[PDB]
Amino acid sequence: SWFEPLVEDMQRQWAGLVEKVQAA
Repeated sequence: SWFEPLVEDMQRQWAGLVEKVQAA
């Protein structure tokens, strides 16, 4: 329900993490 916009900021930093792990 909530955290509508908080998710998007989570995408900024956490998506950078997603690339690091995918590669190894």
